[PDB]
Amino acid sequence: GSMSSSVPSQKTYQGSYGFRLGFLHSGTAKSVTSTYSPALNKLFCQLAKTCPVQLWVDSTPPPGTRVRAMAIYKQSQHMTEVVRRCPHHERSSDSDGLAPPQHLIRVEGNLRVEYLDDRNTFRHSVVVPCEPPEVGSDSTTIHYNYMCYSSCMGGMNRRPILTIITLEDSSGNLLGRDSFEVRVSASPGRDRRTEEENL
Ligand SMILES: *C[C@@H](C)C(=O)n1cc(C=O)c2c(-c3ccc(N4CCN(C)CC4)cc3)cccc21
Ligand SMILES: [Mg+2]
Ligand SMILES: [Mg+2]
Ligand SMILES: [Zn+2]
Repeated sequence: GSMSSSVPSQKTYQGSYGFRLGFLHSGTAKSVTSTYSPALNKLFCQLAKTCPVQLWVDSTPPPGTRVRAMAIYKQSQHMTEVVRRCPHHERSSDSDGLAPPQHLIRVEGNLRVEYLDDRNTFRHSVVVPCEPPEVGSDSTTIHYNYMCYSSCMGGMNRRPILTIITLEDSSGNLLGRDSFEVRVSASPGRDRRTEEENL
């Protein structure tokens, strides 16, 4: 589809503030809508359901810090192809009004969400202000939504993707980076259990 002339770095970088991702320990029951496999570093989730991702730091980042999410294809031969929604779902107009219909990754429950189509790389990303934990809480959670199945033909087309989360300062400079593989399917609990059986 759309071809980029670069590939974003995937290098894990904790940085000065000790940035890393956390996930709920949800298990693999049929009722789960998302579940994270530490052994695979892979999130399994359902189409358009909340995926809570925790942002952990050892120190408070400076004011105006933001958190960006971006998807890339995992396999080398696909990495320069921009990850985007399939034609069916793009023309489906199931947007909450804020998200571009071509974007795979949305953030829910945040009215300060900002979406970027990069003018040079053509990649899509979604960025929100990074907030410290709420009173009583230990971490900051962001609720992501994946708006296509991994099997959507004409979009991901059964190709595995990586989601890259970056902490950036107000000017856009990199403060930290982490990532995880994603599979979007109708049965994440079963898919995780099955893929873990095959290690
Ligand atoms: C923008 C976002 C990354 C942020 O500002 N942020 C995230 C977190 C935590 O996830 C933040 C804290 C924070 C960090 C750690 C703790 N705990 C207390 C006890 N636990 C077990 C270990 C450390 C609490 C709060 C603070 C400020 C920002 C922040
Ligand atoms: Mg990790
Ligand atoms: Mg090729
Ligand atoms: Zn789709």
